[PDB]
Amino acid sequence: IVGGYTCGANTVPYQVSLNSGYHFCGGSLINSQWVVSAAHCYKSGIQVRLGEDNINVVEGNEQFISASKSIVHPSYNSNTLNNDIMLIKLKSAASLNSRVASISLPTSCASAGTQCLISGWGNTKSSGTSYPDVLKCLKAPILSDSSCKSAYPGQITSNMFCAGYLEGGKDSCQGDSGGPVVCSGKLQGIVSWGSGCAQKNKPGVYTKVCNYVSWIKQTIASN
Ligand SMILES: N=C(N)c1ccc(CNC(=O)[C@@H]2CCCN2C(=O)CCC2CCCCC2)cc1
Ligand SMILES: [Ca+2]
Repeated sequence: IVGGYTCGANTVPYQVSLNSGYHFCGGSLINSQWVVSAAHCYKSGIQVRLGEDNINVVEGNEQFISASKSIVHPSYNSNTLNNDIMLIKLKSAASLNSRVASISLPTSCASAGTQCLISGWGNTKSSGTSYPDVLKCLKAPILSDSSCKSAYPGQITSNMFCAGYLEGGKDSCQGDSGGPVVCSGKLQGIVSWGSGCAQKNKPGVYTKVCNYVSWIKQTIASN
């Protein structure tokens, strides 16, 4: 997260870290058994890390649980990142508590101009590289689809939306991949892609979760 702030420990209790010997993506807890992340975060051998603040220090509220299965959206296209969403099942249910909590799925989408919260452990510099070890937060509005498509012609689909600031300076970035965009208490986006990070007229692009709620609900009920 570029241009954001330190969230504070466990203030984003639905935020998970996916680990395969190291953090490599964010995700969101949607109930005690299931996490939502980006399809581009798919790999085998995932451990889900819940209750994290400093991801390099054991602070006392963590739960580390291996994934039993991963389910990439059946229409994910790795070339365009259309349908960039996947479901991860925990081999054992998480113990839910005030530091380890689920985020609600949308019943409807959110409108442009709605303020959201974006969070993660990704890069904090817009040029170069620095990784934080505590969770970072960013308040960011949903942008109009026309500003989104103008920035990225021919690349935006109806499964994507942009959020952030066209003047630059504040954005998500590498290593925030897969993590949440929460608006009005609902998971509306997943950190997916963008050109650089926090660059002028290059806002972030997020998977449009409200398009996937029926898929999510049917998939978890059958797996
Ligand atoms: N908001 C941002 N600025 C931002 C946030 C997170 C990320 C991380 N995502 C990535 O690195 C993703 C994974 C695969 C290629 N990729 C890219 O962004 C490269 C550009 C992609 C390539 C595929 C189709 C759309 C453009 C990239 C940018
Ligand atoms: Ca920790």
